[PDB]
Amino acid sequence: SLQDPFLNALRRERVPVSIYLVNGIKLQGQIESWDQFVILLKNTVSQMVYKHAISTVVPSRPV
Amino acid sequence: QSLQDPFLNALRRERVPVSIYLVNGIKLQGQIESWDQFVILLKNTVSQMVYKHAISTVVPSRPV
Amino acid sequence: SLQDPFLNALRRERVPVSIYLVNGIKLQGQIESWDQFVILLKNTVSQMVYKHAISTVVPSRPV
Amino acid sequence: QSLQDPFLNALRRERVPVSIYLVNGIKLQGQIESWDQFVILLKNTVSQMVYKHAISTVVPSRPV
Amino acid sequence: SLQDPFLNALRRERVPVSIYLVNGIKLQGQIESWDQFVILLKNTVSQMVYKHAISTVVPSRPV
Amino acid sequence: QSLQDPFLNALRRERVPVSIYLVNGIKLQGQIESWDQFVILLKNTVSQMVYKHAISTVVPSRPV
Repeated sequence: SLQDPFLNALRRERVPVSIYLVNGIKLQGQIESWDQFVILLKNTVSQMVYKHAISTVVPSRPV
Repeated sequence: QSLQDPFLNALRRERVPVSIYLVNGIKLQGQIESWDQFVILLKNTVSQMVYKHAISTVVPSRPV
Repeated sequence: SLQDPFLNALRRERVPVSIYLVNGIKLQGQIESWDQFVILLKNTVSQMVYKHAISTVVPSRPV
Repeated sequence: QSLQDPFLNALRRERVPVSIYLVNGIKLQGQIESWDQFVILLKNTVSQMVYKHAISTVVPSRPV
Repeated sequence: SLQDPFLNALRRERVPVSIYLVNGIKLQGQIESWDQFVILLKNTVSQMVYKHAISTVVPSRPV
Repeated sequence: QSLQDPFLNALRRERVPVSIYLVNGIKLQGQIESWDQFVILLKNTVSQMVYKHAISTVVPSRPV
């Protein structure tokens, strides 16, 4: 509900994000796509991140 | 839900800053922007999207 | 089902509790209120604790 | 559910003490008081309410 | 869906398994039984392992 | 689901090896055998059953 427009705003302007995982690890890249359960984060290769493993998605700059 | 919603709404309405402690121990701080069943948007320079499943406690900086 | 009467017993007698989180952290206070997903723990300020982050709720004394 | 319920019931019925290991590695020990879909009540001086989501394993001190 | 036949294959041949938990801990034994939420792992005593706490179930040898 | 399924299927179909990073930080590596709503079967000597709830990220060794 809030997830969709939040992630869409980031994707359409190709705003880089930091995705902090529940274990502290920080991933970085651009939101390429997503569904109910995963976010596809783009960089060199596209990695599929499970939302359940994410603590916070942080834009690098205001959107 | 029936306690979570009025609790968050009261903090947001009076712009009371909060500390959001995550399951990994990291403390986030900011203003409550909005929330749904799954996430809380926490703002200050940017609005970051915090998954509720990753939060342990939400602590106001002062009583409601 | 068991949660409600367990938490209500603690609340009505204002019995102090320790809430141990899944990361080891111990919170302390009195059960002020709760719903399906959170417990409001009272002390100096009221903090909202997600049940999913709790490992065990331990009364300080028999109820 | 169909295995969890008879397993816990057998331990409780014969008052077999258990060790409940939590996801964080802490070991709780006691007697099974009762349980529902979400929690197990573990007793000895007090009854503590243990969320199942936080438990990794329940280990009897002896075979059923 | 995949869980059932995977676990049944291990059980019927009594193939020993290692069950790695989400905290890193490695349990070992034989799959005795399971339901929707737990796996009963047999060894000296039978211990009930919650699936939500498991990261991976690894056969000791090909099945 | 609608992104997860085509993503995993593409990797499996071309036999592209993956690294599966778990929430605890352990890295598993192998070939995707199959998956359902709850688990991914990861193969090489044995097929191991990996619970999705325990995975943080699935990373291909090369673009799809």
